[PDB]
Amino acid sequence: YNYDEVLEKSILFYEAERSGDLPANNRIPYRGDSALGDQGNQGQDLTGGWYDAGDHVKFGFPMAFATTTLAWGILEFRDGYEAAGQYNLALDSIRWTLNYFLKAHVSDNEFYGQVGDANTDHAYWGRPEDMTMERPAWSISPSAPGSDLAAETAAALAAGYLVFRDSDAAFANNLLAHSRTLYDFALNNRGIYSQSISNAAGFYASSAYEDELAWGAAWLYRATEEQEYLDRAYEFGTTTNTAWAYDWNEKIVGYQLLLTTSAGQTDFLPRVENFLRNWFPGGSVQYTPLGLAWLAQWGPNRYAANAAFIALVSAKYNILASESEQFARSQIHYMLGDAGRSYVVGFGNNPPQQPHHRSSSCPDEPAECDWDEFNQPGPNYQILYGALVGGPDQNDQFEDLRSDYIRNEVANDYNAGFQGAVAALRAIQLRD
Ligand SMILES: [Ca+2]
Ligand SMILES: [Mg+2]
Ligand code: NA
Repeated sequence: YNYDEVLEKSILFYEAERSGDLPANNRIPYRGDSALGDQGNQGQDLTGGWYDAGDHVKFGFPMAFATTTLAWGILEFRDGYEAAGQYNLALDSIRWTLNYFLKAHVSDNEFYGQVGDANTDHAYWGRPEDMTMERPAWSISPSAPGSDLAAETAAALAAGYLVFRDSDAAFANNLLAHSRTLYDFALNNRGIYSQSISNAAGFYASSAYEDELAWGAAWLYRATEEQEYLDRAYEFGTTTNTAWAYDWNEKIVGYQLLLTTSAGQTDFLPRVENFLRNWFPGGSVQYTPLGLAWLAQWGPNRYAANAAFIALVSAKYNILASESEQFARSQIHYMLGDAGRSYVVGFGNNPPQQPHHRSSSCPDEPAECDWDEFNQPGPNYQILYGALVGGPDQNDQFEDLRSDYIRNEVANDYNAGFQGAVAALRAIQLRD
């Protein structure tokens, strides 16, 4: 597989998800300016960010987690991004959401965590450029806490500081200052963001915020080396529980691995190894007949690519390296085409033609786009290069239907671990 092309197209997927005022060098010809009215309740500019999935909601929790995970992969697998000619484009990719998080952090203890009503948004089928419905914006604050959302965004900002500090120190320093402030807000104003922003509860409900507090602390310790953050990581982290998955809701193995590798903390390594062995063949995750580690019907590709990412970070730091590399390669290669078809839109052999995705489902301007384009039985008019679809059922079956909102789903978080894993595999090619 051409990993250079996979990386190029994965970053193009994120570019096709951009909201707001698009740059002159926009590479997605069917996308234009959209949601230019996104704003806070006092008129604060909230334009930009990524649309979460095939919809036009800006869901701050997965948007931040996808950014943290992408930044981590850029830090660890820079050599693979560079070899692919995609390093500057990867930085541009996450600069987009990091700038959005800065806008959303309107004051020390207020942070906008959603733009768009998901009920209204999902009732619409059409271009983002054609939207006319109200797009409310909701924030977390001392009266409306969201320790999970705030600490995940702090994690993304601290990871961003580390990514950008050697090329754009003014940007990186601004990210770190806001990371510190947002993390203090998360620690001192405690609650579940999807209870305070209740519209999010039907879509990205957070089950617990303690793992985000440990994750944000671990990232701030990597960024600042200040003992108080390492203390916070032990305070809210677990050395006794093994993560079920790595994803936008569960940060456990993320901070365990981060503290083991970047911070040299040996107490967490047994739980990292437990996670890896649970996902490896012979573990606790069932594999489809054709070899996909299949955790659940909702975004199995996302869960497996996330585990592949964790495994490849582990291998880089010589944690079960041979087994981690073989497991990770097997999972990414399933998604690239090993079972007979690619699961990455616009890539490889017979890629998915009907991603559940509004803008790519619309024909070129000036043609009409509405629910006819949801229902139409053929391929999406635009190729959504790089999007990793949710994936097959537990028997490797995939119908490739736009109405299959489970298997044909695409989303920011689906590609986040995937993209870093591909960069890691590219880097291993340089090593060998
Ligand atoms: Ca959590
Ligand atoms: Mg076209
Ligand atoms: Na413009």
